[PDB]
Amino acid sequence: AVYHMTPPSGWLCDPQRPVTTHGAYQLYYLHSDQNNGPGGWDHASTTDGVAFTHHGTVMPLRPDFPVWSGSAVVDTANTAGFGAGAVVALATQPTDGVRKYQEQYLYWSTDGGFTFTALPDPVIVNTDGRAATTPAEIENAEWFRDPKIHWDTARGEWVCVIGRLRYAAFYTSPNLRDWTLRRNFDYPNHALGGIECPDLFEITADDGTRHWVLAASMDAYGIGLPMTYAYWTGTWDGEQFHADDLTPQWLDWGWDWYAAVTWPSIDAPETKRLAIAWMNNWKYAARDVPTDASDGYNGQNSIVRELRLARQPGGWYTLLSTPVAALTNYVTATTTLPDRTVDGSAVLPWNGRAYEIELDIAWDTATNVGISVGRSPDGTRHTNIGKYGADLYVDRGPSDLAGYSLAPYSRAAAPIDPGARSVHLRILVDTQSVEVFVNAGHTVLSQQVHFAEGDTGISLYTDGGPAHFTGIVVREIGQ
Repeated sequence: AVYHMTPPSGWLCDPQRPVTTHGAYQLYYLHSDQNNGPGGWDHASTTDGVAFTHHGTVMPLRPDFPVWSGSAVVDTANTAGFGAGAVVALATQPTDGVRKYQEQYLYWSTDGGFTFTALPDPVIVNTDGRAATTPAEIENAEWFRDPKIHWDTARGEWVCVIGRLRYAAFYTSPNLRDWTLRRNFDYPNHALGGIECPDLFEITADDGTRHWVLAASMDAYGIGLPMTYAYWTGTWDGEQFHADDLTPQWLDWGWDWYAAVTWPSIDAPETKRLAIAWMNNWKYAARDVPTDASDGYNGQNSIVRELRLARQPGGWYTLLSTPVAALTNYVTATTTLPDRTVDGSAVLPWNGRAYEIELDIAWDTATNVGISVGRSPDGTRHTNIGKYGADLYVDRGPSDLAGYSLAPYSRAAAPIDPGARSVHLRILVDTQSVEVFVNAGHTVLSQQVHFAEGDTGISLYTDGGPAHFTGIVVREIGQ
């Protein structure tokens, strides 16, 4: 991966909310020496959100006691008592290696998040886990993970969201040590997924309005929806969360954008947030990847994106995504290509593996229009990105690699007005991925793709009529 974070070695997993210390973002992420084996928290830092420096394990694996996802924050006011500015983190661990006993342990750092000390006793106990007898009780107790911390400015206290089976629990606290159970949050459609790696934050929209956002990673494949990150705008009164609408919105429509986490940006903390996710899916996450045998590692995170909340007609709010701005500093070359009209297909006189391409497509009668990325000269391999009916799709099927097929999860799709007769696309291509930002960023599709060394071409295609391809710009990304 040219411009995507990858662990120096081993198996990569869930990222954790980054903290802002020593003039940089300290990102933490789950790591294991074996693909999908026991693991802990590894530490990495970045000053621009694109390039990372790895620092190794921070919250280690221990005999029958892995460390799972949670969140970290900096206790600026020393409310916890571990020192002003201390970095505090809560992470789920299976006490005694028992699943139904999974609970929240607190770890802290007084060196800016580079070394942590563990707090022996869980700060939030899975009590019902001990009382679980029936298969149902046991299932419930076995889903009490991923605490996400947040400082409630209005109430002046800490609020914590924890993932549960098809619902989310909340706790308040004045010092990160003593928590008080609050009202759970339920949603009507359980075929949606059951709250894993929940997120909780406040953000100001473009109209100056303040809003709360509750989100989590889901798995709505069954009802034709994404297995990514869904969110509910609303409020937190300090005891319960009220969603403006019970049907959540989605942040990504591709296959690989799981366990996403968000954090405040330094230059505009309340207005602009950053986000990163694990470019993987559990349908195949555990399997072997090309990079396993060539560099002894499995997994990469997505490009870091910038988030902003925009008002919509009717007085409701939605998020917009865009590649982190700093990515532009890694552009080593800019190639523009003549506008052109194509009816059927055409190959572009350009080749590369790590770049960013932007373009506009306009058509009339054409029923299908698109661009093929990662095209091999033999013409057999390529990932297609185009517009069909009411779909802005990304099909990696023709890019399935022998011995590492992603089938049957090939065609991803985001909604787009069926009446649209033109679209703008910004596509990020790297050696093991393709990320698509459609138009102004309301829809994004992130997907892992096992490209072969020779998959370097780009081609244009249409069906049912000619299309006008304009504003073609290709910026190659280096390091």
